Amino acid sequence: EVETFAFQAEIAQLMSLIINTFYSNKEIFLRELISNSSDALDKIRYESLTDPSKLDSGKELHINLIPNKQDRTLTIVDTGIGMTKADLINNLGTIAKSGTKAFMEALQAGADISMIGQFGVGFYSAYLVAEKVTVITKHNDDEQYAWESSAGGSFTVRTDTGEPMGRGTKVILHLKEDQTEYLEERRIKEIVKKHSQFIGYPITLFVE
Ligand SMILES: O=C(c1ccc(O)c(Sc2ccc3c(c2)OCCO3)c1)N1Cc2ccccc2C1
Repeated sequence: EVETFAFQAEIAQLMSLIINTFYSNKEIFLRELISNSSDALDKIRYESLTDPSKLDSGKELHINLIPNKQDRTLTIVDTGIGMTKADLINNLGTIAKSGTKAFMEALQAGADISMIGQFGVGFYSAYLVAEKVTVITKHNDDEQYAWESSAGGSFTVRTDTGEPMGRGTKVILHLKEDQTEYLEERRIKEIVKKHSQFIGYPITLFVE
């Protein structure tokens, strides 16, 4: 059973700008997603201090980068706090409306797309390199969900019957055909070293 939702108008406009604007410095998507993982890991660690049972779904706190040339996917997996259905369906888009307008206005004022994370909407930089983004996520006391969007104004949510994750978030980037450099070991390593050097969790770059 698949539910289809419309993006808020401001978010659809943001995704169209990210897809249509000429901007060569696309590699910033990876820093934004690793930062979101790091924040998610921070939060489950923080909450586990007053409720240790929140780590019953997994004590290890890490980030995995997994390229797959055959599927043309780059997957970023973390064991952070995960997202609820409400996070996916309504609540994150609500928060993102304010930051989106501010980011739009800053871009008109001379800001650069690489500043997107200062407005809380860095996730959408995934569309610099991906034609479709699939997000698998598991929050404690909620189901495992698959969120998915190829832009165009809509996204889907379904309960996910794939491999159980325990807890956390998996962002699957289905790369555009001219963006396969982000499947190369040397390129991913260069980007992580340049932009994600001080992340406070082990980042493992898988190879094939
Ligand atoms: O679970 C996550 C997570 C982890 C790694 C990521 O790259 C992303 S990207 C992303 C962002 C927004 C979305 C979306 C994907 O999909 C559809 C709805 O809104 C999210 N949390 C949870 C959590 C709690 C506190 C602070 C920061 C965070 C982040």
